[PDB]
Amino acid sequence: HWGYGKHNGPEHWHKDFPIAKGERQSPVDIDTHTAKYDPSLKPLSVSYDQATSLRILNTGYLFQVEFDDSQDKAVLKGGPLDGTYRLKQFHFHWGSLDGQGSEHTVDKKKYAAELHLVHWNTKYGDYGKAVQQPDGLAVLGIFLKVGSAKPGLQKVVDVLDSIKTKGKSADFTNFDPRGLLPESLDYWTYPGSLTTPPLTECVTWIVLKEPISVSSEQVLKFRKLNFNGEGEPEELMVDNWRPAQPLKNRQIKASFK
Ligand SMILES: Cc1cc(C)nc(Sc2c(F)c(F)c(S(N)(=O)=O)c(F)c2F)n1
Ligand code: NA
Ligand SMILES: [Zn+2]
Repeated sequence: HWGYGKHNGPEHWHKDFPIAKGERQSPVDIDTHTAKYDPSLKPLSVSYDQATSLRILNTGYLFQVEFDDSQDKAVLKGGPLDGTYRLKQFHFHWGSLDGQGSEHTVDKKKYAAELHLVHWNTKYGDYGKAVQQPDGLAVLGIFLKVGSAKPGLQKVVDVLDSIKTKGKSADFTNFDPRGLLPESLDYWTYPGSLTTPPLTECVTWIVLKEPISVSSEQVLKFRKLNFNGEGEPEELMVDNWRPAQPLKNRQIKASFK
């Protein structure tokens, strides 16, 4: 099965998932000089006031925090988006070293980690139908740099020891994802894909320009997770990022400056 190692990592995925070599793959390098300012884009509307977190899960490839998306609670709209996208979950990708870990890059700069807030287009009724559609998902991407602690991240960090291994979950209620947002909602946007198998080309990417700051100690706790299941040889969950893929004809649009 797929993973991040030499044997089953990103350069192998195309054999099971040929769309890996498709025309709208993610992530990409954001060339800030060739991104076009688009004065017709709207400010992002992030309405997370009624978000209902439920659970945190080690999937074997990352960890994710899941939300109750059975009603229009937390939603993303505006920006490049037509209609309303409902928050389903967030997760992170990160490095073995502070110098790497993000999936998107900015002028080839890698960040220590990248947060993905995943939302589905409510015109498609649920997530499983939305992922079959070319405008099914909107993923809000936020870079993490190592510096000051992010207080809003600590509740996540502190629960990771209870989900060390693949398939472990824990109750994770009353978590407010607004605590993970930077001050500015200036962004880049482009059409792309899931960054893990099945690599479906169903994502409108919205990548915030301003990274959030996390402490070295917070990210080191991400690196103590395990890709393996309990009772199996320990493989640290690090470097679970896909590298930049070819932009091909696509244009990246900037909301700013
Ligand atoms: C592959 C898969 C299967 C299922 C059932 N949910 C998901 S949710 C999800 C996910 F885990 C991800 F890593 C991504 S990502 N990196 O943001 O493209 C995603 F969009 C998602 F929508 N992903
Ligand atoms: Na409900
Ligand atoms: Zn992701």
